[PDB]
Amino acid sequence: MRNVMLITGASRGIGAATALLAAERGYAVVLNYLRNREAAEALRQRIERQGGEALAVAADVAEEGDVERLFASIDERFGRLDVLVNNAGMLEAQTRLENIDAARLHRVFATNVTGSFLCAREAVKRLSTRHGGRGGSIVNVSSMASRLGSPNEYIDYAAAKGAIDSMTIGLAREVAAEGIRVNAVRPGLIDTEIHASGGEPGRIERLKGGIPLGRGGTAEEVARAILWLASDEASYSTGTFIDVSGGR
Amino acid sequence: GHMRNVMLITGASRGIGAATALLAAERGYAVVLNYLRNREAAEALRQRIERQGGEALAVAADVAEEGDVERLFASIDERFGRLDVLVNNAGMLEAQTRLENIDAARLHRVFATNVTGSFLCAREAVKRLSTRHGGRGGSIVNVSSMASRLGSPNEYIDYAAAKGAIDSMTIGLAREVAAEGIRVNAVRPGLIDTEIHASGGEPGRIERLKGGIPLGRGGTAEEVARAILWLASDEASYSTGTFIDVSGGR
Ligand SMILES: NC(=O)c1ccc[n+]([C@@H]2O[C@H](COP(=O)([O-])OP(=O)(O)OC[C@H]3O[C@@H](n4cnc5c(N)ncnc54)[C@H](OP(=O)(O)O)[C@@H]3O)[C@@H](O)[C@H]2O)c1
Ligand SMILES: NC(=O)c1ccc[n+]([C@@H]2O[C@H](COP(=O)([O-])OP(=O)(O)OC[C@H]3O[C@@H](n4cnc5c(N)ncnc54)[C@H](OP(=O)(O)O)[C@@H]3O)[C@@H](O)[C@H]2O)c1
Repeated sequence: MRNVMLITGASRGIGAATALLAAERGYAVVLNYLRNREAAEALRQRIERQGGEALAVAADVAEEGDVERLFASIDERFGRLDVLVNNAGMLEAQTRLENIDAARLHRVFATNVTGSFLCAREAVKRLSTRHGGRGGSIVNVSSMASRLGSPNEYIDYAAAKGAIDSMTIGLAREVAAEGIRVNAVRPGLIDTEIHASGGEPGRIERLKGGIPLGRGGTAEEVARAILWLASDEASYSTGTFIDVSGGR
Repeated sequence: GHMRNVMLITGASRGIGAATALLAAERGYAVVLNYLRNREAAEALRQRIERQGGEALAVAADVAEEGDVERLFASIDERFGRLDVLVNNAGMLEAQTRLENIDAARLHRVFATNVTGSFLCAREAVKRLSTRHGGRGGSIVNVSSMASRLGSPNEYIDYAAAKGAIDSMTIGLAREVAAEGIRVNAVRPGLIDTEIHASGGEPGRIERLKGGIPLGRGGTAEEVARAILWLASDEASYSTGTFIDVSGGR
């Protein structure tokens, strides 16, 4: 009876905040993770102990076979799907483009772009009115990097997010007639572990004087925008974006 | 001075790239004609250019392959000893389809040519053009597509996404290399009369869609070439990180 939401990369950061908020709003939640099983299981436990429904599933979204298995686990546990949040994403050490090699480009596009395509594909196969579904929504997680370009940091990642923006528009226009809305959020500088993963734990503090609102954002702020776009309150919005960037 | 500037055109053997190479060869450039599957077309173009009084070098390289890209630029170093402009024109798409039928293998191929190839060539160009590395500066022109804005629904959202990646790389690289003398811009062609539409499964695509183009016709490869050359030229000396749509209003 609950609507079912898959959040890719739900073990930490924005995905974890989105999973907890979705459970508070009455969704059954699928928490996908890769390298942080214990973090995902702790979130599952928090949701279940409070009377909610949650399923934690390891899957590398870059890997077609893992994505197939992830969605098969959803089919088995819940037998339906209503929302996909394409949140899993990653970046590598800050760099100039002249030091980005093909292996890095493959890894960065594989997680951020291919993974979002593959999960969107399997979600369409469950949500679409062509295929036994009731319709639903997809929310992609982009980045202000798509607009700003991440110079001297990670133009590869900025390009991956530009790809997400175009996929959001194309897929929205492609599956509108099948009951599926597709939108994206573009977070700005949000306090998660991702900045440290690029080599700069203090990135927000360095940049905050230039953010119009004068502070970094929170994972919970992003989660609220994701949930709004996934909800029926956004019933006439498809192919659009909510920037969650404090004016950046 | 008496020496021509040097322009690499990726995917110069056919279509937009071939028109760009022919025009550039008459605009003060010795041209490097990169090809992959169409050596004979590239060699004929080289001969046409050398008979119009120009200079041209044809070089096989798959831009998706880092080793081929390294060798491509080494060939330029050996022949000309200099580089001034990169046109990241090589691109491709696969059969018209819906996203639910696009697999990982297709995504990898499409991103490899369109995105990775443009990154890898831009990287080799920066190493040579940058004033930090002893260069004189120069420019890079990426070839995007109106697909980045329209999304190519029901045709090739994968390719649209690849071109969205190019748009963001254009902006980011422009900002990253502005202070070392390199400008970076892009063209977004709309419906241009080349073989690419047939390669997607629809030779008649322009005829199907032209009634909806404001200008009422497809564009030509020569039209795109002129915009590329403008952005590469010194007339665009205060433009970096920008786009020109060549789409007839689409
Ligand atoms: N924080 C920001 O400032 C910011 C700004 C704009 C956009 N974003 C975007 O926000 C999204 C969430 O990132 P975050 O900031 O929350 O970062 P984070 O703290 O690094 O969390 C990343 C999450 O993605 C998962 N993940 C990474 N690669 C994966 C893969 N191949 N398969 C499955 N899961 C994978 C991780 O799972 P495991 O840990 O279990 O491996 C983790 O749950 C990403 O798309 C990111 O690009 C973040
Ligand atoms: N025509 C349009 O309507 C249109 C619209 C928007 C954007 N574009 C873009 O314009 C650019 C040129 O397209 P086009 O219409 O002229 O296409 P085209 O007629 O199909 O020609 C493609 C060219 O790219 C080369 N190429 C393809 N893959 C390559 C690779 N891996 N390495 C090196 N060269 C490669 C081909 O060389 P070989 O034949 O020697 O393999 C050929 O010269 C592409 O980036 C395309 O995305 C075209």
